[PDB]
Formats: sequence, C-alpha cells, structure tokens
Amino acid sequence: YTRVVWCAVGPEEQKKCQQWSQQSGQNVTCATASTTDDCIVLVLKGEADALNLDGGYIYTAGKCGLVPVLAENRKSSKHSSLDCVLRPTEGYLAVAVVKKANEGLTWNSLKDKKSCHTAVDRTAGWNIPMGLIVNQTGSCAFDEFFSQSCAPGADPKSRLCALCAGDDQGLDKCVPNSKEKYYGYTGAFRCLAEDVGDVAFVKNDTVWENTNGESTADWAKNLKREDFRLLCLDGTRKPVTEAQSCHLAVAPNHAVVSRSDRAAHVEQVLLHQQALFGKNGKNCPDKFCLFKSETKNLLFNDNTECLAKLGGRPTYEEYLGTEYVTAIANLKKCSLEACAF
Ligand SMILES: *[C@@H]1O[C@H](CO)[C@@H](O[C@@H]2O[C@H](CO)[C@@H](O[C@H]3O[C@H](CO)[C@@H](O)[C@H](O)[C@@H]3O)[C@H](O)[C@H]2NC(C)=O)[C@H](O)[C@H]1NC(C)=O
Ligand SMILES: *[C@@H]1O[C@H](CO)[C@@H](O[C@@H]2O[C@H](CO)[C@@H](O)[C@H](O)[C@H]2NC(C)=O)[C@H](O)[C@H]1NC(C)=O
Ligand SMILES: *[C@@H]1O[C@H](CO)[C@@H](O)[C@H](O)[C@H]1NC(C)=O
Ligand SMILES: OC[C@H]1O[C@@H](O)[C@@H](O)[C@@H](O)[C@@H]1O
Ligand SMILES: [Fe+3]
Ligand SMILES: [Zn+2]
Ligand SMILES: [Zn+2]
Repeated sequence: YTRVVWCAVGPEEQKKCQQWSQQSGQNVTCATASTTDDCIVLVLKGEADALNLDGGYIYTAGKCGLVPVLAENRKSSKHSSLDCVLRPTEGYLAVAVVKKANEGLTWNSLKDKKSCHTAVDRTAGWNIPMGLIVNQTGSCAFDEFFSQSCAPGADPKSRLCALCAGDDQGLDKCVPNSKEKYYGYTGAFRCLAEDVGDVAFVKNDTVWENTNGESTADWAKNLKREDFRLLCLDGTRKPVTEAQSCHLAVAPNHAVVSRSDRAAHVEQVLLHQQALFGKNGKNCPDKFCLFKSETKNLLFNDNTECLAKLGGRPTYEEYLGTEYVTAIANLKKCSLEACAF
C-alpha cells in the first residue's frame, strides 16, 4: 500500500508537512484540520493515516479504536548502548513553573492566580494539573479555580480563554493549534515569560529549551533559568535544576497513532522516512529535517532524537499506563464508555 497521508494541525504544520511531502517524492502527503480532534476524525474516516499525539489526546484517539505505532524518544543518559529505535522511552516530567520574582506563590496559593495551559486535554498542560486541583478541591468546578487563564480549546468567551492572544491580527483566540500565540509547550511558557499568567503547566524540557540562549527567539532571547522556580506538591519551591524531585507527574511520551488496520503500513513508511530525515538521516541537515522547526514543535517536538518501536505491542491503555488512565477517567467524570465522535 506504501503511501502515508499525514494530518497537520493548523497552517504552520501544514507548511512543514508540504515540505516533507516534496522531499519524500510524495511518499507522504498532507491533510489539514484546525484541531487535533478534527485530525483524529479524518483518521477514523480513512482520509488521513497518522498524526503524533500527546498522551491526553491518545486517550481520545484510543476509545475511538486508534492505536499507537511509534513513540518519540529523546536523548537519555542511562540506556546508552541500545540504539534509539529499540531503546525504551523514558517519559517526560510535567512541572508547574512560576517567576522567581513572584515570591510567596506556592502550590497552596494558586487559587485566583492567572494560569497558562498548553491546551485543554493535554497531559502536562491540562489533565495532570486540573486533575490534582479537582481532587484537592473536591469539586468539578475546575473552571472557577483560576481567576483567568489561557487554555486553548476551552470556550473563547470564558475565563479559561481570557489570557490567549490569537494570531498576528487577533483572529483565532484560544484555537488549539499553533496559530494561537500561547498554544502548546512553547506558548504556555511564553505566556509566563511575558508575565501574562502567574503559572504555566508545561514539561521540564521546556524550561531548559527556552532559557539561556537556547532559543534566540525574541521573547526568550534574555530568559535566564535562575529566574524560574518549580512548584512542588509539598508546598515547596525549587530551582528548575530540581525537576527530578519537584514534578506533578511523569507523562507518557507523545506517540504516532493510526487506525489499527493501517499501523503496519504507517510504521514501515515512518522508520524509512526517519532514516532519511531523522536526526542522522542521509538528507537531514543538507536537505530537510523532520525533528526541527526553530523551537516551534511542529509535527514532532524539536528534541526528538528518533521515533521508537514500542515492543509488547501495547494497547492504548497499556501505552498510557493505568496510573494515567485512571486520572483522565476521574477528571472526565466532571465534564459512559464511548468514542466522543
Ligand atoms: C485524583 O483522585 C482520584 C481518586 O483517588 C485518583 O484516582 C485513584 O488513583 C489510585 C492510583 O491510581 C487508584 O488506586 C489504584 O492502585 C492499585 C494498584 O495499581 C489498583 O489495583 C487499584 O484498583 C487502584 O486502581 C484508584 O483506583 C483511583 N480511584 C478511583 C476510585 O478511581 C487520581 O489518581 C487523582 N488524580 C490525579 C491526577 O492524581
Ligand atoms: C529537564 O530537561 C532538560 C532538557 O531537555 C534535560 O537536560 C538535558 O539533559 C541531557 C541528558 O541528560 C543533556 O545531554 C542535555 O545537554 C540537556 N539539555 C539542555 C539544553 O540542557 C534535563 O535532564 C531534564 N531534567 C530532568 C530531571 O530530566
Ligand atoms: C519513496 O518510496 C519508495 C518505496 O519505499 C522508496 O524506495 C523511495 O526511496 C521513497 N523516496 C523517498 C525520497 O523517501
Ligand atoms: O506515568 C506513565 C509513564 O511513566 C514513565 O515513567 C514511563 O514509564 C512511561 O512509559 C509512562 O508513559
Ligand atoms: Fe505533552
Ligand atoms: Zn515522580
Ligand atoms: Zn499488552
């Protein structure tokens, strides 16, 4: 069958997808949707084959019968003798970051503060932090906890979108795709760097990747790590160097998903595409690179060393783990076993 149709989310990812489509000699073609959800539907219908998703969306995808095929792996310390493609995935840390100058803000005094979220339904940006607030607060009232937030994908007229800025001209406020200024890992972190919000729910790697001259993007150019603190669950605050002992949760890596009747095909094409455009691809730095997009995480997170085989041929609950599958179950009790679509 040999030709994969990718789903890009919003126009910037479409533009990266068209390029990959060019360089691959149409072995990969593109579809476009304004939202991760519309992309998942395009996959069910049969009009696209695959997309990379965050743990929170893999849960949506999986109730609809979709399946993880390959997982993003990043450069690890331990596990160094194995090749990247076969090496297990380590998971990322979900953290809550605050400005250091904001003395006195802790996990215990987040109520009525201003929040930056990656997007509704994502792991570190939404499910993990809102999950814990609901429990601790004993209330599905998670929409009234923060005075104001930017939480792409929530109702544009509610407080959950008060802090989102839309695109170049103000259109598309709160859409869950990179058109929204403060969408995604990088979005949320900006939303705090610029002091729009008081706290940002991102992952550990995002603090490092956008501070101390690692980015060269205008907003981040002068961000110093020493200016941030991680909020831990014990009430404490610690340097961003201590993420290992001050995190909300370890999240399952983002993974490529596809209908089950297409996974073997979507896998064969991906391992060959990354052998050409992956980190050491034949054609990576010279012609085109899959895992790069100047700090914008389009299609894949910029720090992806390689897409990895899963091994144990896991279902979507086994891939996500029972810890996580229970938190998403319990939090979705607030807003009964079916596919949303
Ligand atoms: C928010 O609070 C929820 C209510 O406690 C909590 O869900 C509960 O999570 C624990 C840990 O997953 C579960 O305990 C499980 O552990 C053993 C060993 O693996 C299992 O064999 C047990 O059957 C059990 O699943 C509870 O089951 C689960 N409770 C219920 C009623 O669903 C969430 O974890 C909290 N959310 C967050 C983000 O922390
Ligand atoms: C938090 O994230 C950063 C960045 O992803 C991790 O630091 C990297 O660590 C790797 C492997 O240890 C090094 O080769 C890199 O030089 C680091 N990147 C940068 C830009 O500093 C860090 O390890 C993560 N911290 C934890 C606890 O996982
Ligand atoms: C297109 O697919 C064919 C079939 O696998 C392969 O031999 C060819 O190299 C591919 N072209 C590129 C540049 O990916
Ligand atoms: O909490 C779930 C996550 O835990 C991490 O430590 C890894 O084991 C991942 O495989 C998993 O997705
Ligand atoms: Fe994520
Ligand atoms: Zn932990
Ligand atoms: Zn299994």
